[PDB]
Amino acid sequence: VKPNYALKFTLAGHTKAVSSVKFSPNGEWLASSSADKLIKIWGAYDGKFEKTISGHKLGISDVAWSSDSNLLVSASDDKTLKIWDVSSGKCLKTLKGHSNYVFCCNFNPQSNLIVSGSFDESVRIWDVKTGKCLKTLPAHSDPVSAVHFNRDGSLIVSSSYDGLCRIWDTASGQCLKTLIDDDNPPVSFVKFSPNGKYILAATLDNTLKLWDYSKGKCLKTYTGHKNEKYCIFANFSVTGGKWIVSGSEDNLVYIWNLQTKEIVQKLQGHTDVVISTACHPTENIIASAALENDKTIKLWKSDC
Ligand SMILES: CN1CCN(c2ccc([N+](=O)[O-])cc2Nc2nccc3ccccc23)CC1
Ligand SMILES: O=C(O)c1c(O)c(NS(=O)(=O)c2cc(Br)ccc2O)cc(C2CC2)c1F
Repeated sequence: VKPNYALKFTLAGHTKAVSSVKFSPNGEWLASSSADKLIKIWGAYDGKFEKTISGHKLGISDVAWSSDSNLLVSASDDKTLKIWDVSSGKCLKTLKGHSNYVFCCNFNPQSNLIVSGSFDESVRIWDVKTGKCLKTLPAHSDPVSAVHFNRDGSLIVSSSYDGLCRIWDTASGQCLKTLIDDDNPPVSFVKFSPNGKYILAATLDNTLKLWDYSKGKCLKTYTGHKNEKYCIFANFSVTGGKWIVSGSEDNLVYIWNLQTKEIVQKLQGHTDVVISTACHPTENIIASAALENDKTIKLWKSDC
């Protein structure tokens, strides 16, 4: 019926705003990125600091894991993405091509491709092995806030301040669908649902929406949080009860019932905007991260 997330660890170390936290697919690690130009690795279960990964010349907006939990990609204000070997901390490739800040990144399930989105209004598809750009998609007419592959990597979804969500065919780069609302507020986050059927989209009018993309119909709306300024990540919680999880500009983590849309928990503790949340792949564990009045990551655990 309702979760009971309680605070287990506060992870200190970043010296500026923390922008993104991600659990490794095998559940072992949490990776964090920050405006301090650093990536940090932490134990997912004991919160123990593991290592700092350094090399970007400016701040980092996003990080993402390969499917074997061995590689990381990061997206930076220095206009590059970097591919990292987590075990060695070494930069394997620097992905060059974007003409402005890179805001978002993800591997496909095979992890032979990386997708990125940028202030430069493009979505790029990269070959992991060579580090070369395979395709540049003229995806949007304002900064791209999020990019995500579906279950098998055959589709990409992108979101933008231009107010649009777009679905792309990975192999051809052609646009398969454009989702439009009405009053087109900036779309600040998007991701495919666990079953690949739906898309979860945030707009900067304090609203999360679950869309059936093949029918182009909104199925659920989640409200009550604050989101009018920052691109705040959202998640599906798949380990216990079926929840939607998001940060909020009132410094709280919000948790909603997937089907009824009622708020079932609000997690208090952070002292700045909670810009990023992540849900552990097997354990009812949430990671949250906040902006520069806070600079910490928090790990929470629920019985359901
Ligand atoms: C995981 N997310 C984090 C937010 N990302 C993002 C998206 C659009 C814009 N944009 O359009 O400006 C900026 C950012 N980055 C940051 N936004 C706010 C505060 C930040 C603080 C430090 C580093 C990056 C920050 C996308 C991926
Ligand atoms: O009762 C359900 O199992 C169910 C459902 O599984 C999906 N699929 S999902 O991909 O959003 C999803 C979300 C989560 Br959290 C976990 C798994 C998952 O598969 C959607 C809906 C309603 C909202 C439309 C459901 F009621």
